Amino acid sequence: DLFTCEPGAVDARTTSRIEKATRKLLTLCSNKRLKLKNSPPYLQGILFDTNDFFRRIFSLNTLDTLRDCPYLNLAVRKYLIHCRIATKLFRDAGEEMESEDSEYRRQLNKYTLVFSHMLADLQAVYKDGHLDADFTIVKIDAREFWHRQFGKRLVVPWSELVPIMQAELGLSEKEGPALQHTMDITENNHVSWFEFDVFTRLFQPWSQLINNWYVLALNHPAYKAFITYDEVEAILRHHLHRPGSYVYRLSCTRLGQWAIGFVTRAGKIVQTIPQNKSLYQALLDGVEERLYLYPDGKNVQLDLKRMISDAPQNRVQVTKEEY
Ligand SMILES: [Ca+2]
Repeated sequence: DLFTCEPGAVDARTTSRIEKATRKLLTLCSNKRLKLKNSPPYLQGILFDTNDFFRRIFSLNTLDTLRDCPYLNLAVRKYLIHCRIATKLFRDAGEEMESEDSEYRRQLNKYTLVFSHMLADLQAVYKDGHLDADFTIVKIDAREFWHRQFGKRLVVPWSELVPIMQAELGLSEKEGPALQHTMDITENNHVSWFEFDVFTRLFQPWSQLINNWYVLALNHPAYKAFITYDEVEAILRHHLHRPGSYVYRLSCTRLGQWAIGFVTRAGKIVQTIPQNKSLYQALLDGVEERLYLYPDGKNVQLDLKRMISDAPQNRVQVTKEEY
């Protein structure tokens, strides 16, 4: 496969290769013809920042120190490959790339989301440009799990993680691909400690981790995945006459945290990032405080506890073709 942790990608020419791939792509997405907006995820800024952050790592560490790092070799390979794919996407239908609604541009907006994740992942694993050898996964149960299964390893292949999550967390095989879509956000067939940290912060509490994921990310009408602040507002404007309408979303600038948009009792649209509170609990309290009543403006009342109680049986009835 293409994405591997073995040494060979980190050497004295790595930053040259990273810079050549980066400007090759910065020249492409520099058409003022392209209506590319600054709104995050901002592809040009990410590309600039990522090239800059690799240069920082190679200026702060000798090759002897970087050469054999499983994470850094993976991240270099993924970046160079992702630049290659994105560059080829620009080539194919150069004019159509101007078509804001084209399949080409929707693939591009998807590719810049991945770029954004890759940078946030690199900046966590190599915090301040040095290997954070004593990384701290935030949620205590996820931290103990990673330590007990993997010790101080930075990153593990998806295929090694899957049997452990089956045995310890009750994942079934058929759910694997859907799970990888949510957890392997850098899309490199591995899960770094930071991706695992992001996922376990999102779908806490640990004791219901997979069921929370199945309900909150696969079966809740309010979930809008990675959309922008403006997109949330555009949704909710349809529902100003319906106080308690709400959606929630993931934020590419705040991995591992949710944002919730709702219509207040006065008709205002409000977007918050719940402080120090899980999405599960934020939804429970918002129903109890009568803030979050109509998921996506729809006239259905969700008993979230009941949905999580019911999720083991419901997960059984979903077949392999439905995923
Ligand atoms: Ca990954």
